[PDB]
Amino acid sequence: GRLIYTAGGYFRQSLSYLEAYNPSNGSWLRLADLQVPRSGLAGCVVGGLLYAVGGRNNSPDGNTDSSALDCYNPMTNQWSPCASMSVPRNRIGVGVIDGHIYAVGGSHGCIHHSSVERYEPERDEWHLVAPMLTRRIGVGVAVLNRLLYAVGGFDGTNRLNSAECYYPERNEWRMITPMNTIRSGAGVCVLHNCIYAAGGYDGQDQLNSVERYDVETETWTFVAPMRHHRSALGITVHQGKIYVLGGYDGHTFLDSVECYDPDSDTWSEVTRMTSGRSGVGVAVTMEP
Ligand SMILES: O=C(O)CN(c1cccc(-n2ncc(C(=O)O)c2C2CC2)c1)S(=O)(=O)c1ccccc1
Repeated sequence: GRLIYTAGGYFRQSLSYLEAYNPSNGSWLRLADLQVPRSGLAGCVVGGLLYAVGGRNNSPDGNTDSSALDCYNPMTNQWSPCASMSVPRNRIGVGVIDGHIYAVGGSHGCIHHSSVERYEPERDEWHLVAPMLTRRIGVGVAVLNRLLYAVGGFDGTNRLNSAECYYPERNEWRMITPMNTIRSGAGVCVLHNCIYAAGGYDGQDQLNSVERYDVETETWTFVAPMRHHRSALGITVHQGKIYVLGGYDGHTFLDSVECYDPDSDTWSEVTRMTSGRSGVGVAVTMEP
């Protein structure tokens, strides 16, 4: 569609913001708040509807991991609850295949999930599928050619450079080539025939480097780095360019939004969020 939606996130506490950015004119709209604050969620779109999945509500009076699935309709500017997942999943990743939402990994307290489940909007039902070979929280998830990829994360002991791919007709996960960088809390997306991994935390520093996996060659190659180091960033694709939103650079919760042009291999700053934040969910759909 036409707008980049950012939902939730964190600054001092988990946030309820829903704000939509219009690349064609630089404007930001503040829309209906989430019913429950959440950071560490993921966003996706199915059938023009925006979905917010998992996360946690970190507040002064609690830390509650979320199993929730909530649906925002831009025509109504209203959120509606959907069926909840089998388990809470903070620091989640999600991907959409053939109209179904895959929820991957994430945490529930000290439980680091390898489990994966699939939502069918037409039935308002979740079902578990085969689990990953690795437990992954802060996991980047992307879909390319109707295969599901889980990239990096944290397994409960180590941050990971490993990645793996889910083959739905076989209900099976297989490792792919590992990245050249350990990345947890990175932004992962697909552009053309490559899976991009931008930023994240490597155990020592937040990262500005960006690398992409070419599914034809099975190799990871670095591209131009972002202007800002960032972990727990939001990421999406809009008209053939990658947009990264917010995150944490080790000093500040960023309001910076950067845009990658793959033809020129350059990043530029395109706008600022209305306030700095990390751990947002991001997706693109029609204006409301
Ligand atoms: O949930 C939480 O603990 C916090 N948030 C969050 C959200 C998504 C992913 C990750 N994440 N997962 C594994 C690692 C890992 O350090 O290896 C991480 C972090 C990002 C590198 C965490 S946050 O509120 O947005 C937030 C982010 C940064 C600073 C303060 C708060």
